[PDB]
This record gives sequence, structure tokens and C-alpha cells, in this order.
Amino acid sequence: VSPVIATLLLILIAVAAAVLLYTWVS
Amino acid sequence: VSPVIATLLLILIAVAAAVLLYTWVS
Amino acid sequence: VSPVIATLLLILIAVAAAVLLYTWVS
Amino acid sequence: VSPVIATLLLILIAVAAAVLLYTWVS
Amino acid sequence: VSPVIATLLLILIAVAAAVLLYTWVS
Amino acid sequence: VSPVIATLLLILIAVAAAVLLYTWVS
Amino acid sequence: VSPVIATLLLILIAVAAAVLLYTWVS
Amino acid sequence: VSPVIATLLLILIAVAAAVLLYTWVS
Amino acid sequence: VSPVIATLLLILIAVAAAVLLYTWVS
Amino acid sequence: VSPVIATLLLILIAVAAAVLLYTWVS
Amino acid sequence: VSPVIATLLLILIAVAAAVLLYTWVS
Amino acid sequence: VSPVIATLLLILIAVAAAVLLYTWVS
Amino acid sequence: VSPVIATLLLILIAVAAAVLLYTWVS
Amino acid sequence: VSPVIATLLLILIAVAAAVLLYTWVS
Amino acid sequence: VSPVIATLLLILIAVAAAVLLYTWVS
Amino acid sequence: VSPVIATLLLILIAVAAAVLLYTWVS
Amino acid sequence: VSPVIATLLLILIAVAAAVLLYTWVS
Amino acid sequence: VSPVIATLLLILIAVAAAVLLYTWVS
Amino acid sequence: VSPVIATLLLILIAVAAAVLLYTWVS
Amino acid sequence: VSPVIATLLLILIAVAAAVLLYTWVS
Amino acid sequence: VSPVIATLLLILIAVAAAVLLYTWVS
Repeated sequence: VSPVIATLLLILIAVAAAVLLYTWVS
Repeated sequence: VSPVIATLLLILIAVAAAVLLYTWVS
Repeated sequence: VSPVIATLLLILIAVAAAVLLYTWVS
Repeated sequence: VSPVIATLLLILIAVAAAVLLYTWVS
Repeated sequence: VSPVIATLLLILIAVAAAVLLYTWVS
Repeated sequence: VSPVIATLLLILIAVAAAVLLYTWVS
Repeated sequence: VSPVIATLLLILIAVAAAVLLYTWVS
Repeated sequence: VSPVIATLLLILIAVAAAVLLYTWVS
Repeated sequence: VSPVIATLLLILIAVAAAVLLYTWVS
Repeated sequence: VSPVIATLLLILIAVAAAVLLYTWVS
Repeated sequence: VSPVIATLLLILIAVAAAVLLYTWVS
Repeated sequence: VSPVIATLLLILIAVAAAVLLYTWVS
Repeated sequence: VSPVIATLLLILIAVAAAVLLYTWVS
Repeated sequence: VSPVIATLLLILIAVAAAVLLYTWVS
Repeated sequence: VSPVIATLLLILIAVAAAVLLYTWVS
Repeated sequence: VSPVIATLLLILIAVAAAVLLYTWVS
Repeated sequence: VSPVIATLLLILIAVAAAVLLYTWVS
Repeated sequence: VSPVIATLLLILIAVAAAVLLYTWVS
Repeated sequence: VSPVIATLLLILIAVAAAVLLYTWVS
Repeated sequence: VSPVIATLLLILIAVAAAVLLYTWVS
Repeated sequence: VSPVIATLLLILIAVAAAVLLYTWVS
């Protein structure tokens, strides 16, 4: 069940990036 | 037990593709 | 790990619907 | 690697059913 | 993705309990 | 290559039984 | 031990076909 | 060493038939 | 597909433990 | 081609025994 | 060299019979 | 079908090791 | 039935090698 | 050339008897 | 019983060759 | 005991021919 | 010792004929 | 056709011994 | 019919020797 | 032509004795 | 009955020579 690990990685990056945006908008 | 490897490959692609979609919808 | 995607979909709908209600109550 | 498919089926049902419960509790 | 359900349960209890405290302090 | 079929049977039973347990624990 | 090769072939086809179905259901 | 050829024939049939069953059970 | 069950077990423990920490920090 | 039958027997036993071990380890 | 023919006959029967048994055991 | 058992062993180790890493990164 | 033993040997090597690759790709 | 006939008779018996033994050993 | 040896030789070659093909297909 | 030599010759041909057929069927 | 030659002739024919039968049965 | 019996005996021993080795390697 | 005995002797030696070779090749 | 009868007698004994030896060697 | 002895001699040579050929062909 490795794929699950990777599938969660890019997602976490999507969040971190999303955070670096919600700060630019605010 | 090679088939198992391939059977998991296309699936991983289905996930990667699914991710490239969940971002288009969001 | 597809199920996770679907399991989150209906939930998001439950939220959107919940929002369309919290506005009716307010 | 078919078993894996079935083993994931009933599980998905356990989730769907769980959802039909988390709504009854809320 | 069941764990997520449980992980949110005890947390909700931590909130309910926290509320039963913020009223005792006020 | 029959043995392979049987060897997979009891295993599938071990899974089904395991599922009937992961539900008792949860 | 040729039969083993063939016996695994149709099975692999059963998987590929199964995959072309798990996508139709999802 | 002909017998060996025949002895393997019916066996292969037992497999093919077994496959036409493992699909009915699944 | 048993490994998946175990792989999720220790993880759930990591969460429970994490919760027993997020309460100590708060 | 009898030997082949016996040669496969003890092997099947090695599998059954192996299974009675993979359960003790898990 | 006729005997050789007969000596192989009963043996083939021993195989056919053995097959009608390996199916009863399986 | 022993190889299958071993082929799954090292993989399980790859997971356990992967877990001992996902904790170091987090 | 020796050939069967050898025929399975190189195959096992193909798996071990395949594993030493699935780790390089991941 | 009669002797040849007899000389082959007892031999055939030695085979039949040998067969009634190879079955007891197997 | 020499023929048996040769009859098994070319067959083993058919397997080795078959293996050099199952790798080209995979 | 020459006949024995010839009697085995055509038989070997029957095998070689049989092999050139078991490949056409497979 | 001519008779011996003839006595072996018809026998060889009995073999050739027997072969033309073992092929019809197989 | 006795030799055939013996020629198969030592071979069977080579298999049994081979099995007592494939277990030491595994 | 003595010659037949000798003619079979050297042949048996050719087999034993052949066996001491099929083991060197394997 | 009596001598011929006797000359064949001792020979037949040489065969019978030879048989009582080929069994001791085998 | 001497001729019989000689008549069998050259024949035995024909066999020995035949053997020195069946080995060249094999």
C-alpha cells in the first residue's frame, strides 16, 4: 500500500501551496 | 506474481489522472 | 485510494446543503 | 489479484453505510 | 477511510467538554 | 496448476474472517 | 510446464477486463 | 513416452473447466 | 491483502498518540 | 508419469504447512 | 518386443485410475 | 506458489521501513 | 519433473530483479 | 527355436510380478 | 529408455524459448 | 535382436511427429 | 538353421501390424 | 523392460534429494 | 538366446552413463 | 540326428542358469 | 550342429556393429 503514501504527498503540497495563497488573498 | 505489478500500475495512473481532475473541479 | 475521493464528495454535498439551510434558518 | 477487488467492495459498503449513520447521529 | 470518522469523534467530545467548561469559567 | 487455486481459497477465507473481525474491533 | 503459462494468460485477461469494469462502475 | 502427452491433456481440461468455475463462483 | 490492515493499524495508533499530544500542547 | 503426482504431493504439504505458519507470524 | 506393449498398457490404466482418484481427493 | 510468499515479505519490509520514514519526515 | 524447478528459478530471479526496479521507479 | 519362447515366458512373469511390486512400493 | 531423454530435451528448449518470449510480451 | 531396434525407430518418429503437433495445438 | 529366419519373419509382421494398431487406439 | 524400472528409480531419488535441497535454499 | 542378454547389458551401461551426464548438464 | 537334441539340452540349461543369475544381479 | 554356432557368430557381430552405429546416430 505504497501508492497511498504518494497520493497523499502531492495532496499535502496542494494544501501548503493553497495556504501560501490564502495569505496572499487575505 | 508479476501481473500484480502491472495491475497496480494502470491503477496508479488512474489515481494520478484522478488527481489531475480533482484539481480542475476544485 | 479512490474510495476516499468519493467518500469526501457526498460529504462536501452535505456541507453545501447544510449551508443552504443555515441561511434559511438565519 | 481479484480478491483485492472484492475485499475493497464490502469495505466501501461499510463506508457508505457508515455515512448513512453519521447523518442519523448528527 | 473510517479512522477519520473516529478521529473526529473524540475531538467533538473534546469540544463539547470544552464548552461545559467555558460556561463554568464565565 | 490447481494447488494455486486452493492455496488462494483458504487465504480468501482468512480475509473474509479478518473483515468480520475488523468490524468487531471498530 | 507450459500449461501454467496459458492458465495465467486468460486470468490476466480476466483482470484487464475486470479493470475495464471497475472504471465503469466508479 | 506418449502416455505422458495424454496424461497432461485431460489435466489441462480439468484446469480449463476449473477456470470456467472459478468465474462462476466469483 | 492483509498487510494493508496492519499498515493501517500502527498508523491509527500514531493518530491516537498524536491526539494524546495535541491535548497536552493545548 | 506417476512420480510427478507424488513430487507435487509433498510440495502441497509444504504449502499447507507454510500457511499454518504465515498465520502464526501475522 | 510385444511384452513391452502390454507392460505399458496396465501402467497406463494405473495412471488413468490414479487420475480418477486425484480428482476425488482434490 | 511459495515465491509469492517471499515476494510479499520484502515488500512488507519496504512498507514498515517506509513508515519508519514517514514519521521522520512529519 | 526437474525442468519445472529450473523454469521457476529464473522466473524468481525475474521477480527479484523486478523488485529492484519497482524501488528505483518509486 | 522353441527355447526362445519359454525363455521369454518366465521373463514376462518376472515383469508382471515386478509390476505387482512397484504398486506396493508406490 | 534413451528416447525419453531426447524427447524431454527439445521440450526444455521450447520452455526456455517460451520464457525468452514471455519477457518480450511483458 | 535387431527387430527391437527398428520397432523403436518408427516409434521415435511417432514421437517427433507428435511433438511437431503439440506445438501446432498450443 | 533357416527355420529360425522364417520364424522371426512372421513375428516381425505381428509387430508391424501391432504398431499399426497401437496408433489406431491412441 | 526392467531397465526402465531401475532407470526411473535413481531419477526419483534425484527428485527427492532435489526437494530436500529446494527447502534448504528457500 | 544369450546374445540378447549381452546386447542389453552394454545398453544398460549406456543409460547409466547417460544418467551420470544428465546430472552434469543440469 | 539325435546329437542335435542333446546339444540343445545343455544349452537350455545354460539359459535357465543364466536367468537364475540375471535375477541375482538385478 | 556346428554351422549353427558360426551362423550366430557373424550375426552377433552385426549386432555389435549395429550398436556402434545407434550410438553415432543418437
